Amino acid sequence: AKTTQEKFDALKEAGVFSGYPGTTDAKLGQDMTRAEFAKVLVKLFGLKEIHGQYSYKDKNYDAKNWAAPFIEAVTAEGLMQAKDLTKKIFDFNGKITVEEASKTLVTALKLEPVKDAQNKATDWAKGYFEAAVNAGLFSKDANPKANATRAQLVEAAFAADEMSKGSGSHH
Ligand SMILES: [Cl-]
Repeated sequence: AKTTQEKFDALKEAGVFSGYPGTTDAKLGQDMTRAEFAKVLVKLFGLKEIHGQYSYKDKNYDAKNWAAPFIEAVTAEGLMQAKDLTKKIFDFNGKITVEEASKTLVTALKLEPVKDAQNKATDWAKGYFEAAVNAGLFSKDANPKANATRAQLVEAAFAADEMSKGSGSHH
């Protein structure tokens, strides 16, 4: 098996991952914004960017925001949602958490959230986190509430890619 760095390099060559902002580097101990993760998902799952539509009210969520076409694509696909449903705030510069990433990936991979999940996750996420751990996307000791490291995100994305590639329909 590949190291995390090798998985990063493979996903970067494939156009799925980028360097930490302002770099081309793996920076495996750093964290990742929800905007960046939306782009990962689009690339990972072959989603279509959506230009000229804005489903959120965040300040500076507009045509000049590079991430909007990706955020809109993951929104249309049902993978990501507002952080604050009432204010329709996506929190694009907020950091993606382990449990948020788990929900995205479980949903994209059509995995069933675990009924009666018992774990550290926030209530809404227990079933998703559980399903993600059971599927090997995150280790059992990951803190669901924590910001995911780039290592964790590389390892999860790489595993989701491998799973998805087991359908003859994979892009
Ligand atoms: Cl989300």
